[PDB]
Amino acid sequence: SGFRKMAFPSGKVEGCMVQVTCGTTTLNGLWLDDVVYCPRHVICTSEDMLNPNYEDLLIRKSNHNFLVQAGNVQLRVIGHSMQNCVLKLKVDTANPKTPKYKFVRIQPGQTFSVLACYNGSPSGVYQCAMRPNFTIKGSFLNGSCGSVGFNIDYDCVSFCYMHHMELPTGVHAGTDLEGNFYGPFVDRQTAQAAGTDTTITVNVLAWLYAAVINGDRWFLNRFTTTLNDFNLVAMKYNYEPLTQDHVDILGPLSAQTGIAVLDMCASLKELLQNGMNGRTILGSALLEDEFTPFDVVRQCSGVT
Amino acid sequence: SGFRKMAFPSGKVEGCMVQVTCGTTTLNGLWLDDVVYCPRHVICTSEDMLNPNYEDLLIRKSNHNFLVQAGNVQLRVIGHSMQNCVLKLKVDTANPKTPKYKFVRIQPGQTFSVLACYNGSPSGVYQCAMRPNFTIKGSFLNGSCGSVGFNIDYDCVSFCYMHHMELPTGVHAGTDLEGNFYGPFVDRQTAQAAGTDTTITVNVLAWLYAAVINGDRWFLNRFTTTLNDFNLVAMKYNYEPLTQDHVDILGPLSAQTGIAVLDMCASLKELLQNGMNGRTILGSALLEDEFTPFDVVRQCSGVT
Ligand SMILES: Cc1ccncc1NC(=O)CN(C)S(=O)(=O)c1cccc2cccnc12
Ligand SMILES: Cc1ccncc1NC(=O)CN(C)S(=O)(=O)c1cccc2cccnc12
Repeated sequence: SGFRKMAFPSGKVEGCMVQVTCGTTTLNGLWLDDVVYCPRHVICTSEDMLNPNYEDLLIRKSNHNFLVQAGNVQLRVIGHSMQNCVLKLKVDTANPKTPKYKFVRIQPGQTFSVLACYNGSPSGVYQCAMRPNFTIKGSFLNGSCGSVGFNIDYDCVSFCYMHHMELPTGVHAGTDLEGNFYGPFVDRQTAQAAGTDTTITVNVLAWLYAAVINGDRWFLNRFTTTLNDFNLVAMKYNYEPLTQDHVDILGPLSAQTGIAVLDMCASLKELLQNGMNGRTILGSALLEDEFTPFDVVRQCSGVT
Repeated sequence: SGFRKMAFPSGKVEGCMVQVTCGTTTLNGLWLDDVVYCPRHVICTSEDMLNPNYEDLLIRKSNHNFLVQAGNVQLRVIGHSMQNCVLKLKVDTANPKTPKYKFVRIQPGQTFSVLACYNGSPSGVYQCAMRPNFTIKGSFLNGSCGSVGFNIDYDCVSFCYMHHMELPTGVHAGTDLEGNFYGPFVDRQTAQAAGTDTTITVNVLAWLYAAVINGDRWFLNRFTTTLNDFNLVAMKYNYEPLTQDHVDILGPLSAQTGIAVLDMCASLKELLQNGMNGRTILGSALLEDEFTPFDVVRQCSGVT
């Protein structure tokens, strides 16, 4: 029993973190096979952050200008290329600690773990979700760029995020490992305001199922609703619309608890309309939305 | 910017997790040097959980009865002994991945990371605090016993907790790595009710400092208080008494933000008396107490 915001074990990813320096800028790189992936803004000075022409800036850079250090040993850069907003630095040595891996682009509502790093060194690990406005609410300081987000399926690490920037509102933006930003964000210091940060309805329902499994049942009511009725309330509260795909995905949780998905929707509807009344659910006074139905099943079953 | 509940990178601890089986019971062990540490209840059957005589039960066990598996390879047990509530299984091979380590016994209010494991395999990592009633609010299922809590200081892992049990209220109890339980708990299935789970006042204040550093300032008021006045309110709300030692420990946060500790106490006092009014602090609708002043400085400065 107990339900915690849990990150994947980070060891497999720690074995991939390296430091990349270009001129005066130092950030993190991800070393998989003989390639080091890092944000392309490593080539920029803070003076040219307003409107960088990455292609032009890259022309002035050679392999020897990218300093890659894995622990206290230097890696030899034998090639460099830009793919969207990431640089791929080909090194002469394959990372001996390269785990089985995939590059995936996640959808909003999907959760992942972040290994926050500075100077190629891991500082901590936390669990995130890709927000519906394509930002992440992380914990990143200057030097953390190049830190990655990932999920693990037994021994295969699926890398889904690379940290690139902080927006003026303190929220974060980044790319997948092909260098494509999530959302409309760009690696420029310019007016980039995030859209509505709506609540991930399917994740809240999964977390309400976790609460029932762990003994927190006070919010369960005598009501039911329909997808259409629920969604009228969800729109009113800036919650994402719930679809039949979401209902189906909650099927195993519904089956384990014996609580129909639409009955849990009615419980959630009453929580939205009435509030918590000073009560808590799984030690929280707000409805948590950074647990997917897959995370709930995984944590409640002990998947290793 | 951003402030997250962050665990230490778990790699150094993943390299220590092993599976220990004695008869029909399987749990986790911690392999450091040529010793495997695990809860002594691995020798018990669920049938004798009410009143186990560990010394007598251990007499019927020999080295070959403890099956220790590190990955998919078996370790040879050449000795076994009981130290308080842990078994120390001497193996013939020193763990080649043994990090620099210490065994520490923490005080209530101190935080640590837990690497939840099943069958010697890591499933996830989360951050905990030793509660003032000596329980932890973890996430542990059957098979998770022997999972450890730790802190990391650069390259030295300080092991502070080993999971042993779940109380009927769904809270957790365990020992330090010398096998001494935190609090009055025993490794028996008996009436063991936890005391008052008071709030760790010094940690809440540290977290209010983190909120100010990260832009959440709405709760700052025009008031101050004294330690004695604050403590009258703290007792009323089941908050731990704040001492001059706590005030001193918050000195660096006070210095960085320019907000006197007693002024932050008055802000906290008003939050206790008035509530949040539907507002949030660092994405939370309740006052978080599982960040120490050291965790706040570490996360806000990027210690690796
Ligand atoms: C500070 C911080 C905190 C947390 N997470 C990410 C960051 N960094 C950033 O957001 C990066 N910026 C300072 S930036 O202005 O977006 C930028 C754009 C383009 C080229 C650049 C070259 C060098 C430095 N910056 C550049
Ligand atoms: C189930 C669970 C979930 C989360 N975290 C810890 C647990 N286990 C427990 O609490 C362990 N118990 C089932 S127990 O009753 O306290 C116990 C005491 C003594 C000897 C025993 C031998 C074998 C199994 N149990 C024994």
